[PDB]
Amino acid sequence: KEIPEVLVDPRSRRRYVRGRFLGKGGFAKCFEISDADTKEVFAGKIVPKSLLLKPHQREKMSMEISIHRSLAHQHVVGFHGFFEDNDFVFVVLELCRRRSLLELHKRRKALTEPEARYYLRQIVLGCQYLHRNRVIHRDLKLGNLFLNEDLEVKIGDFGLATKVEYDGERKKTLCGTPNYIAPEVLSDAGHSFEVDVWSIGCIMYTLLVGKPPFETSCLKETYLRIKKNEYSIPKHINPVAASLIQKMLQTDPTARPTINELLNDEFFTSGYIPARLPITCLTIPPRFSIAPSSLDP
Amino acid sequence: KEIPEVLVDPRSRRRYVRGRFLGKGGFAKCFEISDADTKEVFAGKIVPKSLLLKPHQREKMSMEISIHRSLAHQHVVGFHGFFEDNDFVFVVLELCRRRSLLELHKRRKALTEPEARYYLRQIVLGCQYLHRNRVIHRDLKLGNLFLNEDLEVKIGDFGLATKVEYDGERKKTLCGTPNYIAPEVLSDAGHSFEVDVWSIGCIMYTLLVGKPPFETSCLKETYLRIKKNEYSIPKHINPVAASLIQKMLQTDPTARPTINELLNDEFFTSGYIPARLPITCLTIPPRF
Ligand SMILES: CCN1C(=O)C(/C=N/c2ccnc(N(C)C3CCN(C)CC3)c2)=[SH]C/1=C(/C#N)C(=O)NCC(F)(F)F
Ligand SMILES: CCN1C(=O)C(/C=N/c2ccnc(N(C)C3CCN(C)CC3)c2)=[SH]C/1=C(/C#N)C(=O)NCC(F)(F)F
Ligand SMILES: [Cl-]
Repeated sequence: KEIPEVLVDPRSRRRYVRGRFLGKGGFAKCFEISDADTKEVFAGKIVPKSLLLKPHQREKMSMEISIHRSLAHQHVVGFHGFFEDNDFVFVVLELCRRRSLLELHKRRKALTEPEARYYLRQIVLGCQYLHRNRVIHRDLKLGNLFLNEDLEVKIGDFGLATKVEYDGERKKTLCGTPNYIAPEVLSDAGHSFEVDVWSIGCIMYTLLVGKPPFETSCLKETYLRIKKNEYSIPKHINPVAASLIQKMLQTDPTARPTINELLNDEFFTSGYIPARLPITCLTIPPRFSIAPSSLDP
Repeated sequence: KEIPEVLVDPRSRRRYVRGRFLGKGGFAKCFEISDADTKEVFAGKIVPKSLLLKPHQREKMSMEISIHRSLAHQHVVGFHGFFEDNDFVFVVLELCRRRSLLELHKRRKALTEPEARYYLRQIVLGCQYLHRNRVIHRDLKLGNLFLNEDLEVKIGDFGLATKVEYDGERKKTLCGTPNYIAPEVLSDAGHSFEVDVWSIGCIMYTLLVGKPPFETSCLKETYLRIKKNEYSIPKHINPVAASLIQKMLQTDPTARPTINELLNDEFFTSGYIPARLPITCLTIPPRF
């Protein structure tokens, strides 16, 4: 079933011209799209209804839209609306012209500590906004941490996200497999907000070390390592960073920092955070003083 | 830890007394040092191994030394040897007692055309030697164009330099951000020898105009201007100089002069090149 060259909203009468193909994942494909009248450019997520027949997939797509449309934050992908033809669901999102932390990681490998700190602070602020609105994302990974023109982080892909109905509620059901499986998800013990802190721990490790903490060549060994909390931080990682990784990557979810305590860690409060990163940082390491000072042009 | 007052080579048994502090950049500090027996004076580059733990920094330091120690040219900083303690790497270099073209530019701003020509010829001869030995410097800037007692140019800081392994190899990986970002570096398209001609174009512009070609108050606008080749040569620049700048500052690396063609431009062949510059030219415009 071919995807229309022009997307028409049956209700609001708005129409979009399908531009550049941006990427695909699971049931979904994503394109650059532009309004006819305003000429404003967005990201168009496009899902065939042929893949939404299995009732677990209908509820997945439904839940993503329900959660995402309720969110508005500087560090969360803007949600502009959704509509549907007889063959497709169309979701209009904020375009992020600098791809994702996944492409950055593939190109650069290990970032400098100030770059890691710059991105992680924004990831933490976004997740703090989610948790305050009782949303667990449950699938934070480099691939759904998008970058706009100015290299601001935008959290997207709410496909596994869930709303906590009361503070204290633990969930078991997932409609898919998260990239970073927290130990309480692997063990099916019930999970809450702490799974997001686990994934941010995995992300922090990956950005600073240049490889994932647990991932091996085979899933059996990966999952045994997560179960037994078997990972190693290289000697070259600065003690304060190493310390914060150890706090987040603990088997006991209750021993992990809350998202509010994460933001207040010595890593963030006492580490150099650049106000901006130059665009060259997508491809080449920037240069920083041993201890930078705001008392210098 | 603290830096030793005397530097001892464990192998060659040579020993150096740490003199005046000359300057620092990134992980490195530089001092004036003197031999015990000859009393010959050198520049001592001194890097803590504490900063070389990250394996990308170890290989950076390693590659700089590997490339630099293979070079010997009158317009390249002399490399006299290296050794290491348990806490430090020590590199013994040719001393350049008159700092760099950066300090000259800050004091003088726009140079006279014959001064610009004098420095650029030496920069081009140095780079011609590098390219012939399959070395791309990739970070030529006023700050690593050092001046000796006689204001002869010495190219140093091979920290971003790479050796071309085979004919038509294009490079992508840089272990740092060059001062002058060539458009093929910004776009991550792959680069070779032509990035050095781009940087020499930017240097020529800066020396003659007194400001950099692309640099603005915000890096976003600077990088958009490099991408779109947006720069302006003031009317007061002599046409032959203006023409040579335009040849070097082209988006297409293949459209730029090679380092060998650079030397043969009318700018060099038909312009007055002083045999030497008097020491006053560090602070006041000379008479010609
Ligand atoms: C947040 C909205 N969003 C974007 O803004 C995206 C933009 N990605 C970019 C940005 C700039 N360039 C590229 N390219 C790959 C270019 C292709 C042409 N080429 C010559 C240069 C690169 C891709 S992807 C996206 C998604 C979302 N949500 C999303 O991919 N979601 C997962 C899915 F699709 F599986 F559902
Ligand atoms: C080529 C060898 N070499 C020198 O010969 C250098 C000599 N610089 C001079 C000559 C004469 N006077 C002065 N000063 C006036 C001083 C400036 C500062 N200030 C506080 C005291 C005095 C500094 S610096 C150098 C370097 C090299 N290589 C180098 O700076 N490399 C980059 C680095 F270090 F960051 F790694
Ligand atoms: Cl992992």
